[PDB]
Amino acid sequence: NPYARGPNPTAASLEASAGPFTVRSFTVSRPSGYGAGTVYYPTNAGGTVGAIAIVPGYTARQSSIKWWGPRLASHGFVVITIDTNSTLDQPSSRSSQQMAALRQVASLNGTSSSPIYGKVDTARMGVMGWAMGGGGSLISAANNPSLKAAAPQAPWDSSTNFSSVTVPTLIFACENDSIAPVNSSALPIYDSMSRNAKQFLEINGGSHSCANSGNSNQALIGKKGVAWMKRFMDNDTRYSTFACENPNSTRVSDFRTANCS
Repeated sequence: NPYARGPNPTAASLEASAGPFTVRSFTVSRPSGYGAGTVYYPTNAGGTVGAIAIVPGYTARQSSIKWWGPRLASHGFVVITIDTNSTLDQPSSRSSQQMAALRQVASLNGTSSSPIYGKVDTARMGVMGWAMGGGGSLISAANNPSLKAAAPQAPWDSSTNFSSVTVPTLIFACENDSIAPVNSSALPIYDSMSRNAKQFLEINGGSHSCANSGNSNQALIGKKGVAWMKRFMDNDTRYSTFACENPNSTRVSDFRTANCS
């Protein structure tokens, strides 16, 4: 597998705060099409790596989803976390901005003067995000089927029919979400997808911010996010077991998966 990076994983290595690669980061000087961004990247990765763009929810900023930057980058990805043009941007706008962030990562990859010149395989991209940013990630996936993976958290959109999504999609849900309730939001969205590899992981007792920075379930959430991205973005079947497993955990109140391998 030409995309495989790093050593064979274990549950403990995936549950730790960081993976095997050193992470460097920089703030984007001139954001193109979004408000602000921070790029996280691995050093001495052993090859080009995929890129992931992460967008927050309504009223929120990078801080809400920042943990994923070093968490994912340390396992071999270039990650861009963004602030939107406005904190009041809706899901469609968030999707457009998420794609603009991936675009800028691609721009930086091809620009001789950037720190990440030649570090990215621009044909391998992923999308993540929280709440309206989760809805945005799903819209991105629906409109851009070449994306290799999606892993939104506590997603919301005004529509729940995401049957057009063919991208491998993992949905993190928060059991006690009162903003985007699981039964009216995450679950119907999940249930609408009939054409892809998909997964649904619901966090026991979780509020709407249960997958955000500083959360108490980073061991599990981070393991699953990294495993999903590794399996689908890198086609790395060393991660199939972790990507597909139904975790035996009291931290999980519901688990669903389909077409996973």
